[PDB]
Amino acid sequence: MHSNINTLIANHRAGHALDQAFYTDAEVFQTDLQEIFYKEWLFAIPACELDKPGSYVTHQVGNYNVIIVRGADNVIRAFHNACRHRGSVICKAKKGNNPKLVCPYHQWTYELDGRLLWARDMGPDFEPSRHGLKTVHCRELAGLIYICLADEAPDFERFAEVARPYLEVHDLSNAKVAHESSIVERGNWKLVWENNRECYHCGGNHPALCRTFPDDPSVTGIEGGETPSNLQAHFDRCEQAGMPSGFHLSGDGQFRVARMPLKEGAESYTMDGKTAVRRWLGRAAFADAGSLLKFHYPTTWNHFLSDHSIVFRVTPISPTETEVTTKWLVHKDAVEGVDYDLQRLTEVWIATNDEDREVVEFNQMGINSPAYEPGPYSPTQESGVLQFVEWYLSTLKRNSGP
Amino acid sequence: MHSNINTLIANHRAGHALDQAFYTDAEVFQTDLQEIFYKEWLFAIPACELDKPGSYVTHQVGNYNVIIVRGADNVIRAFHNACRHRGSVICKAKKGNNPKLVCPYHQWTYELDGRLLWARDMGPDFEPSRHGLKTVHCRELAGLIYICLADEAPDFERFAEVARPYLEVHDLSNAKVAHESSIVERGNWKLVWENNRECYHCGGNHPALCRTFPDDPSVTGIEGGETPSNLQAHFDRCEQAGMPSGFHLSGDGQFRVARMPLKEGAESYTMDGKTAVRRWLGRAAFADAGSLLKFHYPTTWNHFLSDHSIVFRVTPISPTETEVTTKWLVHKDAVEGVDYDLQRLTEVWIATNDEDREVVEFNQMGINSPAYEPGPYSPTQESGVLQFVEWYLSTLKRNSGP
Amino acid sequence: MHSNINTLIANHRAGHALDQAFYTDAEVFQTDLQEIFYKEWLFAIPACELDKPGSYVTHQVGNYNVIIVRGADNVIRAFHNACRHRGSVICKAKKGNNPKLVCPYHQWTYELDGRLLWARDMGPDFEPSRHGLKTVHCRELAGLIYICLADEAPDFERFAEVARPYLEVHDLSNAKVAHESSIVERGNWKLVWENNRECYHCGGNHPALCRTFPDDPSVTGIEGGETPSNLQAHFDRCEQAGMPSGFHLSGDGQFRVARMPLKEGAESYTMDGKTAVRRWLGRAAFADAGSLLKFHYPTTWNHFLSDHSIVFRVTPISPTETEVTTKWLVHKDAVEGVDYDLQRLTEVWIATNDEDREVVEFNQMGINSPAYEPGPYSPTQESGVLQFVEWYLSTLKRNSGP
Ligand code: FES
Ligand code: FES
Ligand code: FES
Ligand SMILES: [Cl-]
Ligand SMILES: [Cl-]
Ligand SMILES: [Cl-]
Ligand code: NI
Ligand code: NI
Ligand code: NI
Ligand code: NI
Ligand code: NI
Ligand code: NI
Repeated sequence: MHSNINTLIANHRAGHALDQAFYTDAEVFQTDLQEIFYKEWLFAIPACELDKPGSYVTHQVGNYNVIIVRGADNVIRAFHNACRHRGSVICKAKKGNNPKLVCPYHQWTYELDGRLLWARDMGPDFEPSRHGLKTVHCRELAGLIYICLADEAPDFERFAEVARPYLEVHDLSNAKVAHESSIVERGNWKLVWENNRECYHCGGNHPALCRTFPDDPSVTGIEGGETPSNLQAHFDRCEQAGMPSGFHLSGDGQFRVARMPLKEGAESYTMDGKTAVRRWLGRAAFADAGSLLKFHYPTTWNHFLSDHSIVFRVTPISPTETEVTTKWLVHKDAVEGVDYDLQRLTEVWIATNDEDREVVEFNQMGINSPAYEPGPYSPTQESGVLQFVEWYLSTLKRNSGP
Repeated sequence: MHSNINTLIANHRAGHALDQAFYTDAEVFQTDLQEIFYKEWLFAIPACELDKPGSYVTHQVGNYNVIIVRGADNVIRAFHNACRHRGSVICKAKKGNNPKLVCPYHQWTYELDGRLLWARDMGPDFEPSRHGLKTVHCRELAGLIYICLADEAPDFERFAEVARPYLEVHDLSNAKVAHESSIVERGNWKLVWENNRECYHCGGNHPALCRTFPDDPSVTGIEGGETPSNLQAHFDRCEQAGMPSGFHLSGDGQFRVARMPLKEGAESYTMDGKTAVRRWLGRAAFADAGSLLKFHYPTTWNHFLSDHSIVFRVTPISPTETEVTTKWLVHKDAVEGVDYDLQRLTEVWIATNDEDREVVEFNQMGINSPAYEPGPYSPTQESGVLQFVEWYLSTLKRNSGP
Repeated sequence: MHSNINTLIANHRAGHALDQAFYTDAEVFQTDLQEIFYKEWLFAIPACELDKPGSYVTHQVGNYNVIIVRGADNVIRAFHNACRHRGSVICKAKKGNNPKLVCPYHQWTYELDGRLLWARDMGPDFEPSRHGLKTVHCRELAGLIYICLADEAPDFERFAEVARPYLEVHDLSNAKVAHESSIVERGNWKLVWENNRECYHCGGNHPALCRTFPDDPSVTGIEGGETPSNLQAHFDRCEQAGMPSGFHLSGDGQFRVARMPLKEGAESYTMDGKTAVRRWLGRAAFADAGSLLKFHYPTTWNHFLSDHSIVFRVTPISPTETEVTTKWLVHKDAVEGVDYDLQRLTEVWIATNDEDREVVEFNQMGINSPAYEPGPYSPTQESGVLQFVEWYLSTLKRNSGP
């Protein structure tokens, strides 16, 4: 199926959803890994997860597995989780703390910067300098760790310069992960995004979220117009109080920040609309700060509120499988059972994620039929989906080309 | 493996079973879907399952999923279970009742004839007339629903004209499904058929069925001879009493009807040989009416008795997986616990199906070996298998050709 | 991936581990089956498992399944487990006893030499002489059964002549299987071997085994040197007492025998180092006889002790899956609960196998990464791994070539 990616891209019907092969074909999926996930910057973890020198996590991206580890100098570095002897995984656990990286097979021992310090009985010609752990590009942006698997990484600095002032409001280096949830959705990674970038399905599918989150297309979507005055008043209210808020969509479509108002009265994504956490994460001047929306394709969407923040990570597994990992961030000194209640903090987005998963899964299932033919996106209700698809096709064409 | 279907077909050894690739190869399986299951008429359901206007079922055939739904005008129609917006499955459940077909993703709402009645905020250029549900051919034959996935369906009327008078004896529009059983057999769909079209394995494998069902090859098989006089006397007894019974095999081999006698004394497929249901389904003049045998390749075999009927449906899943769905039909006013007992009604064919599944599964497992070489079919004991294989190869060659 | 096996082999970096494709690629795995497992001699079972005329086992090798059966004349024969009618498996069970081989589908009945004795109603032209069970080459070597799936088997006699005198010490025709364990390791079959042919990982991974088994590289490995004097003294002690012991590695690298000393004091692979069984299997002159090490690629490694013996069998399942079957052999008259205790006899190698499985599985997982690059084998600690890889590449090149 599809001949080649060039022909598939050239056949796309403007304003419509993607040809079936984009969502089902095994070769297109490998192209998506090679041209997108193995070339672009990827959101990995909040930095607060690496709490001490020697702290690490491991992270699977396609066929890669990456160790992300905080050094004795407190700098976070990334490496391929693959011993230079016979290839074994070095860190078997998803998280831990170790003063060295020690391969469990034959004990080759690496410094937390990747250098091989000891390898037993390798004989007179062995060169430890040629057998250090292979490196992965790693950046820290206002308390969030990004990685890149390519030999040569694209620019990070345009993104960082735009996003840093919005993100600094939330003091994320002093957060902790109050809760993590990882779900596997039986849909193509692109269907997860298309679903995330519209609220056309909200009225019919999200009771708990719709108590606080407007299904206004100017909030979620990408509109060409002058800013609606309710949005602008919120931007000005927040900026007068020292919280960067104005809408910014990058020129190439990869990322967007905007601090959008919630529904009348609402402070946070909770059943009652009130803040979940009594000790707030960051410097929000008032409880009804709305939500700082941030996306950065292909891996992350996020909501940063007055009291807590929620960071999301998308990792493709197969043409019809995608992991979504959600983390709720609260102030590091906020105590469960005193300053917040775990169920109250998490229930809205746990329910919302499952609802999104359901619609994505039945969308994929219908797309599997040879009868599927892509229809048109709603110009007003799915402007964000059109924008995502344009980012994807344009990026695929550029990264594939010369 | 096999180069192409033309070469595989051209290499078939007359009178022998099929080359391994026919039963194992992934490309041959896709050819079977494309040339047979996606082109021919397929038995779906008894009409009695759609009990009211708005009633529907869904049905998977290969990668297709079909909604079969009874309209407000009582006409049963079929559609692809795929929304014209972004492709979602519309009906998630295997069965239900709805006055409209409403997509659960963004609520596009279709009439029970497939027309798009409402789609929210699709903008000034949207044409609802171009976004109706895609249709599937659908026919009702004496209370049985058949479908066809091809753009242009083959003739149905020769089949219907032959079969209708035999089928009308059983008054199937006034039946109900007393019981349904669906099993996945770990064999190629062709092995399920080859097994169904012989009773060479009966003596060794079916104790409960052999109490009532003769393993005479003139009953199950396809013999060139003049009709054995015990069979002819039954045909005449039944026809004198107004029940069409005489043997008919279609010219192209696709279908066969004949009302065959059961063993001495037996009325029905029960452990004691007596009718299972006190209130009979249809107009049988006497209890020992034998069984109306009907096959129609590639999807259905059936047994219609004096008291009840059993209809079977074969749907391929993978090269080594096949679903067999069995439904026991009784008169709609027959009450479980009064007019019949569920265990008594169903036990013989539940056991027989499991026995068939076992032999099919160990046949497939042996065929998987590179040592497998097709042997000869018994000319007398497997005349029906030879006939099935000839239908399959001839149909594959015709549908593939110009 | 890899273009073809010739190019992959030609690109191997001397002294290093194999390119990723050798351990992951589906086509290379099929080449390994076709060129190695379907051409060479394979260890199947100890003969003592077939205790009586009519006794059989079945054995899966890739897509083949083999019946190994003891005849009424006490000769063990092998056949393809595939009926000559429609291909069914004949023997569904892993083991049993039958005076004839009777197909369960339609009862074709074969003699224990494979000849078709009866097939019902096959008509006047049927030739039973042309429908006997297809044969598999089968040899018995001092109580151990080997098979070969090729039309023409390679020489067995050089192997047999070398190994017989070492093996006869252990009187294996008078053993019984005290215990069997089969585990599926989530690694390529070559990783199982590479792991087996070194003790570089021993210090870090095998507490129970290291109580008795030296991690000396001259014991496990393949060294060019003059024999270390502790090894030679053991060879001479054992040979003076009539037990063949001296090191022999075949010219082509396929097999090796040597009776190696265990650690100070140790008699057997037990937690306390003492013999597990009071009634010894074979003629060992003293309890501290060391272990007769035997490998024969691609299927078997073994340890034969004074008191009991352990025989191991490697069967590939998929590119990343390998079955390891371990059998503990004791004297046929040794009684569990009197002459030995099952836990004491088996615990060391059950634990050791699981430990090996763990390291093999995490080695495979790391190798799956596109970042994997083969490193160098330890010249002194992994001489046996270098030797195995050389046997594999040389055999693959010879069997593939003209
Ligand atoms: S594979 Fe890591 S030390 Fe050997
Ligand atoms: S996919 Fe059906 S309404 Fe959107
Ligand atoms: S398949 Fe063995 S007797 Fe028919
Ligand atoms: Cl969102
Ligand atoms: Cl039948
Ligand atoms: Cl060993
Ligand atoms: Ni949603
Ligand atoms: Ni259109
Ligand atoms: Ni049967
Ligand atoms: Ni023949
Ligand atoms: Ni080991
Ligand atoms: Ni090197």
